[PDB]
Amino acid sequence: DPTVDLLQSDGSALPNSVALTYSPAVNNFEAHTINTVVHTNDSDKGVVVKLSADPVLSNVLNPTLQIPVSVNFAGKPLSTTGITIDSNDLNFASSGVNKVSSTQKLSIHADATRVTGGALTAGQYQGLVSIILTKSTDNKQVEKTISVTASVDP
Repeated sequence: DPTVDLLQSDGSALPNSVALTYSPAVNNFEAHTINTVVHTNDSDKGVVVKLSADPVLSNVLNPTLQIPVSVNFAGKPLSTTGITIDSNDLNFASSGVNKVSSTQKLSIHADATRVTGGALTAGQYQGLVSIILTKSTDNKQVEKTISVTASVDP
């Protein structure tokens, strides 16, 4: 049983899969935004949020061909270095014996203007976004895995 969790704003589990939408006019992907809430067993503590790895989407036929992914949470960019979101900025409301934050935006941003390992090729790209959350001052990690897919039009 985790001390903290990240759920959708309706109380459902975070999606474990996201398919991004391509926009041919700009040769890039739309941002994908998920409305979320933080659950905690201590409303005096904040949360530390990071990625377990730099997320990238690899072309399924040539995984050397890679599209970098950016992830923002609560209006802050995430990286492999943890950031702390103070309890005051989460606006925790009492839900039974535990506490739930106001709605926080989680956004996934594949940037096809910065493809590496070759040029922008049509077809399918895949990668994982792996988000790690801990309560401030605690070490117990909760990991959210999101399998991301994205097709470039051609």
